[PDB]
Amino acid sequence: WDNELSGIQNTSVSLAADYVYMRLATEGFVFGIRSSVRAPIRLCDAMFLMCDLFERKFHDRYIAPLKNACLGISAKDMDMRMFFSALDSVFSSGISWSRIVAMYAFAGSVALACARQGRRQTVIAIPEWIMLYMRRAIAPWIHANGGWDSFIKFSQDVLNGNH
Ligand SMILES: [Cl-]
Ligand SMILES: [Cl-]
Ligand SMILES: [Cl-]
Repeated sequence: WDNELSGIQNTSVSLAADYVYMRLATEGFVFGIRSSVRAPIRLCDAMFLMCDLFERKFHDRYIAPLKNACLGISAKDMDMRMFFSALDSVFSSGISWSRIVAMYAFAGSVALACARQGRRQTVIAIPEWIMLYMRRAIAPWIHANGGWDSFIKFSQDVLNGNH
């Protein structure tokens, strides 16, 4: 059954795969998992560029809280439970497009840390971590706040206003 929530979920995990492998490539880890861009191109562009902007210009507001939640966990021990707990530590106070960008950016950070430790099977699972995490609260929030199209408009506004 194709319904709007399952559609949002399919888009979220396609996007998570694109973003994780793109982020890895920016540091020279070229996994070659994908044959093509999996999410819609405009959305893939939007998430990659928003994550980059947040890493460069909004790191301590959006990304540091997730990293700090994981302080003292080695890359060898990073797992989906850690990932969920860190995300919970922010989303417990609310959901926003900026916090969703932070979740994807942080998944990239975790992927990079695992790739540097050679934990290949963990890296390739991180897109599923995002998909599974979003089922309980993020996915219905996205549905109620305009779908991924609303993220595109948000991203266009933010990216057009930063230079
Ligand atoms: Cl529907
Ligand atoms: Cl790839
Ligand atoms: Cl809200």
